[PDB]
Amino acid sequence: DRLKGKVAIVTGGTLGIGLAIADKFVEEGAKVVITGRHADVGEKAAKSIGGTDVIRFVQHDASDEAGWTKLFDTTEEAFGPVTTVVNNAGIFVSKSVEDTTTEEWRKLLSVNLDGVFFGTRLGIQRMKNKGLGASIINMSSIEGFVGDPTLGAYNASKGAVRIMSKSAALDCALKDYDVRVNTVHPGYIKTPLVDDLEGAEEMMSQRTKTPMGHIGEPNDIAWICVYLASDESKFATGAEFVVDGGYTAQ
Amino acid sequence: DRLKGKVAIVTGGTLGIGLAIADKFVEEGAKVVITGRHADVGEKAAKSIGGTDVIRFVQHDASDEAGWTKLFDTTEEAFGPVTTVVNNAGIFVSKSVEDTTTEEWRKLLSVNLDGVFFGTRLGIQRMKNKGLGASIINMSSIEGFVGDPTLGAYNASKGAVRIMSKSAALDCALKDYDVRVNTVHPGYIKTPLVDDLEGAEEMMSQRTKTPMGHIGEPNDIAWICVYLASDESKFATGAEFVVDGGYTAQ
Amino acid sequence: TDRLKGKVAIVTGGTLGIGLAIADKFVEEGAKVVITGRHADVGEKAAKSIGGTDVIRFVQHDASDEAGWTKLFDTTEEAFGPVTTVVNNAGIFVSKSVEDTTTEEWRKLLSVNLDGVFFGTRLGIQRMKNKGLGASIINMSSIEGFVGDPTLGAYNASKGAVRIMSKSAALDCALKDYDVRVNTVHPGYIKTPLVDDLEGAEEMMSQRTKTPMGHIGEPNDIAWICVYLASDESKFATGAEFVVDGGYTAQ
Amino acid sequence: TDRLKGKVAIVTGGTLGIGLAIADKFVEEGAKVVITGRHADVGEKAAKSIGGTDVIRFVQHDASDEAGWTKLFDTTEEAFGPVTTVVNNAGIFVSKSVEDTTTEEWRKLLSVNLDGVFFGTRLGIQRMKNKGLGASIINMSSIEGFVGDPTLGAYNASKGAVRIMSKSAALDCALKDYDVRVNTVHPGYIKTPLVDDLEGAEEMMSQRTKTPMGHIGEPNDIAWICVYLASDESKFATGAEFVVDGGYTAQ
Ligand SMILES: [Mg+2]
Ligand SMILES: [Mg+2]
Ligand SMILES: [Mg+2]
Ligand SMILES: [Mg+2]
Repeated sequence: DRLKGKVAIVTGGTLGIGLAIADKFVEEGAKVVITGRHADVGEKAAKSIGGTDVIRFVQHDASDEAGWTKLFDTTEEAFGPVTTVVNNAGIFVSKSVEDTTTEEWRKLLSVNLDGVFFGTRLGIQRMKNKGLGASIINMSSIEGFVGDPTLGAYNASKGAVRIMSKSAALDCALKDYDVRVNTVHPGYIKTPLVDDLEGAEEMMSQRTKTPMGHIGEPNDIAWICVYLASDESKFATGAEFVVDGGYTAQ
Repeated sequence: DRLKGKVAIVTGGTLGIGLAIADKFVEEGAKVVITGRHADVGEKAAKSIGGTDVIRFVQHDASDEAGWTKLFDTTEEAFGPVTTVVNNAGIFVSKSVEDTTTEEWRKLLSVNLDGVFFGTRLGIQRMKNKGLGASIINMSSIEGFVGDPTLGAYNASKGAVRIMSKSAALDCALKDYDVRVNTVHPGYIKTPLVDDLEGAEEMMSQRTKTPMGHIGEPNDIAWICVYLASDESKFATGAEFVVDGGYTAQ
Repeated sequence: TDRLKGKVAIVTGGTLGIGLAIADKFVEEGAKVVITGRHADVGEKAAKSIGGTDVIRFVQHDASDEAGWTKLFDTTEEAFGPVTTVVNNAGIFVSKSVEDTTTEEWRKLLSVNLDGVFFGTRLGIQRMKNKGLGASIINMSSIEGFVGDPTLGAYNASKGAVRIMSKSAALDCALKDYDVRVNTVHPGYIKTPLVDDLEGAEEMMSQRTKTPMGHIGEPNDIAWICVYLASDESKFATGAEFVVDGGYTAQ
Repeated sequence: TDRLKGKVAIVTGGTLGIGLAIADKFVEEGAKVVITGRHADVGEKAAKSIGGTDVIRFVQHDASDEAGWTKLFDTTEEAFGPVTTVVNNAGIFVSKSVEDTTTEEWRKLLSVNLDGVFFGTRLGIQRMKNKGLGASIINMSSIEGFVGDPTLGAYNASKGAVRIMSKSAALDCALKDYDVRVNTVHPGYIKTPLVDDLEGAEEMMSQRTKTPMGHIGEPNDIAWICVYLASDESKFATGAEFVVDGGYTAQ
């Protein structure tokens, strides 16, 4: 029981990485609310992990600012005060900066940046000063460290999350809020997105990309998140945790 | 004449750092168009540097997407094809993430992030494949490297610029566009903003902040920009240039 | 429930402070451990303080002793089976500016903090590759592997060397399918016996301009990220840097 | 118009490649320069190839020769006046994995690439502080000070050590108002005589998976960022890293 007593919100927790985070959190004794845009998918994902005594689904788009309040209230009414927020929801656009439409730019940033801001801001307000050993875990990427010529807007969003989380981490530390803020940086992981992009896994598995020569699995990200959520990581804040098969080491 | 033949757009070039960039560019033989929101201020700034044969003002807000096209066309009609873009325009908000209003968040990001995207995207389209030795210089900050508890949105914007510029730099390199993209990261510089924030220069000059014990001057940033604009830096792309009196070294 | 079932770890400088907590929690998680140290009385007592001889043993060794590393691996293998995990934690401190550093101080620090980490990494790769052990080499760097300190010149040099050299080793092992991962851990200020001996040290480290949390860490703070890195939980993490510093490097 | 008026620079390993171009452009910008190298015939010829004895001179010196550094400063001061600029560019290459690195190779590389940079930095601070010279110490790191290379273990270690040790020295000088700045330059792949001797080297380095621009740089590419760092133009830049690598580290 490494997350005994923890109560977590995992955005985009109905598929891939987010689903695995939710799975392993529940396994380690946390109570979890997962969010998603699709109710049928979301309800099924929750039940695949456990009963309503340990996990619940809430239909929510991370860019829905007002919905964030409903998300915290619903999670609190179900499991008690929230202790853990994982801002994992996000979308992918494959365009160069040159080729990015303004509509694409705005759409992606509204989820990947504004959504994380909404979750972090409200997270700090609701969890500070309550002695919860609170932890906000913001999902960046290797794309928050290095550029990719075909991921301009994605790059922008992940670099923004990377540094904005440090700001939040320092404010919470300096004010003795008992809230930690950290970023996780996955490399290429086998997810529904990757499976659906023809040729993606093949390009990602090249040694010039991922030195291990294969892409990761959603559990690879889940376990580092269990670490950051647990009181094991009580001295870790404002830091970057990279799980990428060596992508950024070369 | 280190910028002989260069033609530069400098956004927010009517005050502080941007004004100094424009000054030293003209000094080194470049033709310059500076932009600003205020016509009286802008016209006066241009004339303070030189005549219309070497520098001109164009009234423009960097978040005005359509205006970017007018900005390139006007600069080209005046001086010939643009070779250099310095995305320097930006605003400052002093709020923690916790305390940032959504209106403040959006306003700041629209200039500091969208504006830089607009300039970079159009810059690549207009300067690629023309053999101009083109250079796009995006103004980040030390705030693109480290957090500040009271600069949440600013942090987000500067981290976004930092990584998005790498994406643009790689795309241009891989496609042999003859366009380089780099970021400059000023520490604390004596600017109209700093002069106007009561107590700011004092806090900034603490040895725990800036190891040199004083803040910089706008020319400190101008000279690194002359370097990046010139063909001297033809092998430099996707890199970060920090001029900060030691702020990030500790 | 043991997170380190079947692992066999060598922890250098494991008789005190951070090294001791690493060994403690490693044994707690089902690993067998050999700790090293320069002083036998302290070391043997340290081993017994954690558990029985069936799970933890002491070996007297200076990390700069190249020949001794072979004995360390052989002795550990003979007691517990093939080594799966190496933690290069041993190191010394010198408080001098670059300007004020004697060459004797420079060489002595580097021989332990750099050469010793090299010896352990190199031999670790040779001895653990291709055995399917889920092998993990954990090199102790520091916040001083990221940022300078005006009064820690040689220390900075050693910690930055470890930071990047580990990436080289991580890449070679990955590219060769060696089943060895290499990562660095970067502690901030931790309450250790060294810190306890320096009067006022903890107070200075706890200033918000230094450590934003306003207090320094504890050895267990480093132990738990090392358990993560040692476990198969982290099978996709290699060549990366793990910082646990109370916010020191975030500002 | 000279950007380096009044400067007096020592450039180690300045008889070939990157070091030579640094010295060349330094003299072009009004500095007086002493270049060092291990071989006198090449070195004296290298000095004359740039300019007259009133602006550039050769001194035979191995950067790992600690005692020789004092002679280097004294000889340079006697010819041109107080030294204002030091470029620690000298270094050697070993192509071995960490696993395959002999300790002799490890020690030899580190003695030049690390110890030599230390000797120059330490003495540079002692000799140039408080003289109001606009002093600048420029330490040559590399892309290998940022990222690992599986076949460059010792090189990685040395270049990461230089990267962080320079920050320590930069901080101490800043905090003490020494009027000395310390910075690191990080070349990517550059067309140098070493590269020319390795058949196929340039071709491999020019692959887009390595250098995104699809070609490698030239020594002048490094010379011009060094001119910037040497000049009073960069009076607010210290403890920072300047990367000129054709995009190598951006991906
Ligand atoms: Mg125990
Ligand atoms: Mg700092
Ligand atoms: Mg010449
Ligand atoms: Mg890379």
